[PDB]
Amino acid sequence: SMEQVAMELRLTELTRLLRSVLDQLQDKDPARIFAQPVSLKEVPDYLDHIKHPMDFATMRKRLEAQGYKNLHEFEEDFDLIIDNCMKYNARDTVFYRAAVRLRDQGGVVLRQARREVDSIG
Repeated sequence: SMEQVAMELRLTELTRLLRSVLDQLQDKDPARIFAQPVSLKEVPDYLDHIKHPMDFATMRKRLEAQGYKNLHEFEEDFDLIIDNCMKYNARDTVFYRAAVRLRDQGGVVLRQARREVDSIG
């Protein structure tokens, strides 16, 4: 149907905007701490601690399959990155601190993304 096509065009355009959001958030992680999944070879107990691991590469795979239906879904995954790190790692660690800085800096990007998603519909 033509309606299904219009809907697919909307999803494609959301995907475009979320790709730009993802790039901007990932620039706030210049150490690349959140770039890849935590390695279960190197942190073998990880899944005993963290039930839903997340990282920027996993988000990018989902994004490119157009697997985010709305901004809320994408924000859920970004918050997992931050929240998982702040639980597994202690306050005095470079990992925790990286997460805090990512959360604070990403807030700005996400605030305007929400306006844009609502604005363009």
